[PDB]
Amino acid sequence: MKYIGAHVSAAGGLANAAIRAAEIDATAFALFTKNQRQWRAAPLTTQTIDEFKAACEKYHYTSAQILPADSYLINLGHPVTEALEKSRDAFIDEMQRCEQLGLSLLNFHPGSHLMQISEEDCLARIAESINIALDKTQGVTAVIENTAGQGSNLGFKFEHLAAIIDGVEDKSRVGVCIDTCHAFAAGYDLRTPAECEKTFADFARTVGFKYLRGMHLNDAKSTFGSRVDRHHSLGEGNIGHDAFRWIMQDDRFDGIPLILETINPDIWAEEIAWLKAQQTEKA
DNA sequence: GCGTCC
DNA sequence: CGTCGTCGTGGACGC
DNA sequence: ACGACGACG
Ligand SMILES: [Zn+2]
Ligand SMILES: [Zn+2]
Ligand SMILES: [Zn+2]
Repeated sequence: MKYIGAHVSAAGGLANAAIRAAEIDATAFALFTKNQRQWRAAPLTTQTIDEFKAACEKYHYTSAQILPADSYLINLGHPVTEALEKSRDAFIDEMQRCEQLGLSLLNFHPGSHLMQISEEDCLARIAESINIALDKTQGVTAVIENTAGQGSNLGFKFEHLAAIIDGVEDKSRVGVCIDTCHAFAAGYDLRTPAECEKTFADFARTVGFKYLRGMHLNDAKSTFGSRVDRHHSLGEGNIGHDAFRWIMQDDRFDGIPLILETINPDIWAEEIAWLKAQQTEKA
């Protein structure tokens, strides 16, 4: 089985994310549990928690089908002591909110060295940031997303993801999410079935499918190897529809949230219907 | 400085 | 009753 | 982008 959805808006309350996901016939969803551009939010209450849990129950969304994401502000490998501590406190709060909402996964980007520290030192800071959050919370897996590798951002090579995992004590609560736009912008080709196969064969050797906890299904406005993070609607960008058909027909992507972060929410329901249809169409 | 990032 | 214009919030990054 | 708020007339 495959679970397919989009990163829906949580405007007006978290329960609305489950309602919006049901409106596009999604079998999975992603959301921010608090505002993506702010350091802190009001603590979750019994009401908000119950309303969210009741809507997920009503629309058949178990924790295995939901992939929350953290804010844009957090930098888990920050080279500055004070900014690293602030990012770690916010990340702990993000994980605690997940635990309270009955969620079991949390998607986040590794972090950036800001040209101040080496890539090894940055990756080690990231692994320790994960260790601190896993030591403070329970039942939530830290899902590291790969990146396009803009600026000083890390996570653009599968080796970066494997190096962070190696530094994580509790391997049962660390995982990865592969974003197709990010992989393509980073130089992992997906334009042909042969390319997709090669990209995922390298992923299996370097990281391993035992850690894959989710996917982000995005076409790319940016070009191959551009190191530019610019998504596009499926079939409208530089990757094309073929890679998405290929993913849908490959059983290694079963049982995990497959999330659209495409730029045109007006067509999310068509993207979901097309993705579902690929499981019973020709290769 | 604005838009994207998700 | 709504919905425009605008601001606060505040982080890196492409362009 | 989300929530908030003044001003509509
Ligand atoms: Zn993504
Ligand atoms: Zn992206
Ligand atoms: Zn299958």
